[PDB]
Amino acid sequence: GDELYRQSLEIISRYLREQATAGATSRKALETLRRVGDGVQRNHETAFQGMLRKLDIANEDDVKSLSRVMIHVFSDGVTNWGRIVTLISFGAFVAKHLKTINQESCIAPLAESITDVLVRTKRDWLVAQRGWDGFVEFFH
Ligand SMILES: CS(=O)(=O)NC(=O)c1[nH]c2cc(Cl)ccc2c1CCCOc1cccc2ccccc12
Ligand SMILES: CS(=O)(=O)NC(=O)c1[nH]c2cc(Cl)ccc2c1CCCOc1cccc2ccccc12
Ligand SMILES: Oc1ccccc1-c1cc(C(F)(F)C(F)F)[nH]n1
Repeated sequence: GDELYRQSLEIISRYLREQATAGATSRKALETLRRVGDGVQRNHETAFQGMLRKLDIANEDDVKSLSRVMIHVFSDGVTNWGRIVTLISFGAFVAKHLKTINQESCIAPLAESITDVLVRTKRDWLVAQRGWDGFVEFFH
């Protein structure tokens, strides 16, 4: 299979779903993402609220449009765990919004889309970092 994709989809999907409601690397990475991601979201509440209101997300077609938006984030050439975890954290903020507006059916597609953009765009950097073990190390 594709173990990095499997792990990434499991970690990101679980964190996003937890906004509405396994191997050791995945458990430790989800613990880390909860702790770090919740802090990122708290420290960005006002900023995330402002951008989200401009995105104007009401349904699955709006959520689908975010794939190309996320690909454009990585176009600045910045690759580090801070940028990656903050991208995931705004995704979680969107998932909370999808819960509020009764569009939870869009959360698993959103998590797959974040996973797809991250692993297609940054596969080779993620592998060099040893993946989610690198993530756990960075944020310890
Ligand atoms: C697919 S597109 O070309 O039609 N639209 C965008 O890429 C797009 N749409 C946005 C809507 C809002 Cl509300 C905000 C931003 C956009 C974007 C730009 C996407 C890339 O933005 C960034 C690029 C690089 C770093 C960033 C850091 C923090 C936030 C955004 C960053
Ligand atoms: C670590 S940083 O200092 O470089 N900051 C970010 O990476 C950053 N800052 C943000 C501010 C807002 Cl208001 C919203 C998002 C960010 C981010 C993360 C990179 C931009 O992410 C996105 C930007 C635009 C739309 C997105 C939709 C789904 C998931 C992420 C999206
Ligand atoms: O919360 C942490 C614990 C240990 C090491 C680093 C962090 C951390 C870094 C960031 C960030 F803001 F820089 C974000 F960009 F990742 N948030 N939390």
